[PDB]
Parts: sequence; C-alpha cells; structure tokens
Amino acid sequence: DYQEALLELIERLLRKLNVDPRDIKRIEQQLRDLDIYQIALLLLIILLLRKLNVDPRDIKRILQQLIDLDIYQIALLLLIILLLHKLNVDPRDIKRILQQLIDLDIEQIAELLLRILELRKRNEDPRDIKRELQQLIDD
Repeated sequence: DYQEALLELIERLLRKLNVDPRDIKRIEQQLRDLDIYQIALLLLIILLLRKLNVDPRDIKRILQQLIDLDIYQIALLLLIILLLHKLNVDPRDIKRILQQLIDLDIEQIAELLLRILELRKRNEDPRDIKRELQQLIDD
C-alpha cells in the first residue's frame, strides 16, 4: 500500500520534529482521508520546511492549514517556496509568504508561479522577485 508507506514517512518526520503525539494522531487521521498525490506533496513540503529549519510548532501549524487544500494548490505552493529558497529568501520571509498564499485561490497562485518563472527567465534580481511577489500577494 503506497499511501500507507507515505503516511509512515510523514509520521516519522513529525516525531523527529518533536510534534506532540496527540497532534500527530489527529494529523494522521486527517491525512488518511486525502489521496496519495496530496500525501506525497505534503511530505515534500514538510521536508522542505525541515530543511529551512522552520520551528517545529510552525511546521505543525502550517501542515494543518495545508491539509485542507487540494493537490493543485499544495503542488503550486511547494514550487513557489522552492523557488523562494533558491533565491535565498529568508526562511522567516518564506514562512510569512506561505501563510498568505494559503488563502489565495488556485488561479491566483498559478498566476504568481508563472510570474516568478517569467521574472527568473528575464534575469531579474532575487530581491526584486521577492518584492514583486510580495506586492502581488498584497494586491
């Protein structure tokens, strides 16, 4: 069962992040209702936040918000935060940006990702890409 295997990796990561076991149980229960694409993408986002040294309680809170999104939203968010890390955006800023993106609808997120990619292709400076993304989010 590939879903169960992926769920066990998530449970292991949450334990290594000192997430309260009571919260792990409630999270695991919610994850068991998602499809395998959502579960795998959520695993990746956890791995990325862990790589950025995001505080465990913040990872837990962010995960709980992401569990309510569909595969398309979760995937596009992963790509955005991967690009922001590549551009050396401070993890504290990536965290705050991710919290804002979660409330946006899928069309806006897809448009933002395209915009970031367009600007990268145009050789725009990392700080300019961050500032423009932050401005488009506030809009």
